[PDB]
Amino acid sequence: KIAFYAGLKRQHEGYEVLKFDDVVTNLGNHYDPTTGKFTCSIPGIYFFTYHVLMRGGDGTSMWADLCKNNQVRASAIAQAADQNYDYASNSVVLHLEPGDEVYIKLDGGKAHGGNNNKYSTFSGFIIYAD
Amino acid sequence: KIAFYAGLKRQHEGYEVLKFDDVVTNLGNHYDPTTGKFTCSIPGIYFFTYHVLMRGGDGTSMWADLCKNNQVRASAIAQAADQNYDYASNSVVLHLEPGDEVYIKLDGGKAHGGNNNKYSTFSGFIIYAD
Amino acid sequence: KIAFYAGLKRQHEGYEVLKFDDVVTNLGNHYDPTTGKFTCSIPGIYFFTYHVLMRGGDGTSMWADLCKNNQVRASAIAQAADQNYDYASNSVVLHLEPGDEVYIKLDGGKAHGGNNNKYSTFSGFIIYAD
Ligand SMILES: [Mg+2]
Ligand SMILES: [Mg+2]
Ligand SMILES: [Mg+2]
Ligand SMILES: [Mg+2]
Ligand SMILES: [Mg+2]
Ligand SMILES: [Mg+2]
Repeated sequence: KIAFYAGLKRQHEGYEVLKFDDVVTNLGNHYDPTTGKFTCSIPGIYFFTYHVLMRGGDGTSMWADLCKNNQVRASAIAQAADQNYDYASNSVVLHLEPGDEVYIKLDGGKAHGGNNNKYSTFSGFIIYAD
Repeated sequence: KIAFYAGLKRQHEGYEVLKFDDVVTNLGNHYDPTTGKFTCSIPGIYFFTYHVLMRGGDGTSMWADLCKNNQVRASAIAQAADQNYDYASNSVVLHLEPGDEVYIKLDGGKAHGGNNNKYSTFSGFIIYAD
Repeated sequence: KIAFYAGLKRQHEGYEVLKFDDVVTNLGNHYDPTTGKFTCSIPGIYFFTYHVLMRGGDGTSMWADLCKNNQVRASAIAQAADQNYDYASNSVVLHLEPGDEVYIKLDGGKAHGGNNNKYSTFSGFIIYAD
């Protein structure tokens, strides 16, 4: 039984791994909020999805990419006019081998997160085990 | 076999439970469009997701939160400039006990729904049964 | 084991089937990038989701609808002000019979896709087999 769901707590900005520190669900404890990464324990097929809230008045361009280790497997850009919020979101279905790390990276832009209201999220679960 | 998928039909606005009355899928009949709520029958792990379309020229701020009973478990805000649409969307993975209610609440803002075209949606399914 | 995940490569615009030609995952080879369609082989319950990136400065209105054969089962509209990107996204849970085709159609608007960076995506998997 492998499944997790976490949210973002503070304001996030610049190139970095988005660490979702508000962990709601984490069967098997495979998501590490100190790294922001999901580690594959069982070879198989996995679904992942993320929703990242962006602040307006921020230059204006926020990138949030789902990575499998060092490879971009999904991308999203958020960007809005006068003073406004928007979402950079995407979903994947990937095959993973034990040790593979899955996580969201922030490239530039202002990402909003709340103490415990989960406007920005990261979740996933295994669909098939090999 | 627990899974549902419903859409929104009319214009929705103000604080209220978003009742998705255009039900496409509803295995086990656990989603009630007269309440807009999904009721857990089987203890286990559940995935939920929602996409809510917002109208522009509307003041401009629409909140749509997924709730498990009286608790906010996911949030989204939509908001756009001159005359424009956008989405408040999010996804969760939650553990539920029999009786738990899962649903979307609208906080302020103009939510669009169509008679039978499903621009605004609510869906979910059980991943693991305890 | 039925699951797929594909992205969009070039710029897409006008009424047409969105062919996601950057296929990452495709168990059972049921997604055809030459048609852009997923063909049901096994009667059962299926989850689908799509994220379509739209360019700003484009008139400004992009529609992307998930279709089951010739029927609209989900809709999304993207639309943004000065020079800006946004997403038309939605998710479904549907019952399918062998032969049913599931795919995204583009109605008007500028859809962005990248050679191999997957800003615009299409994915899905079977939840229950009948
Ligand atoms: Mg990228
Ligand atoms: Mg809230
Ligand atoms: Mg926008
Ligand atoms: Mg948006
Ligand atoms: Mg979305
Ligand atoms: Mg339509």
